Amino acid sequence: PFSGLKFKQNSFLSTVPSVTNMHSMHFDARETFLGVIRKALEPDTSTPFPVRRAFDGLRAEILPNDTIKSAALKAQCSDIDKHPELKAKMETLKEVITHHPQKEKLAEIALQFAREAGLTRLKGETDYVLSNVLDGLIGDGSWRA
Repeated sequence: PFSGLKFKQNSFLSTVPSVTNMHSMHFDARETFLGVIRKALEPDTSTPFPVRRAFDGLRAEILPNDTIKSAALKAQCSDIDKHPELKAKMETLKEVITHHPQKEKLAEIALQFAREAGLTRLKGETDYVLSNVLDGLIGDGSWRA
């Protein structure tokens, strides 16, 4: 579906929080982590225009920066079977994530968020969107156990 999709190397680096930031009482691990992944999914300029436009729309809808929108999506996904369109979009994005050229680094960052900010503390009860992103990075889903 996204033929020719390439990503901008290190596009997410400046968005990765410091361990100190992760320890802040005001730090939102889930929203921040999804924001890091959204930045990592920035298309490389060599990506054909039609593809760039469609992919930007998908990553923005599934990983909104606005927290009110993010919360609204989370609520909808609690009954994901009622939203075929969102389900299709999540599965499509998860598939793209499994082939990310810097997936290894993104998974290490996810594990850092896990250890320093409790990102994966809900284990298998982790919400739909975050679970699919984490499974995209760590295929065996072992982050749950």
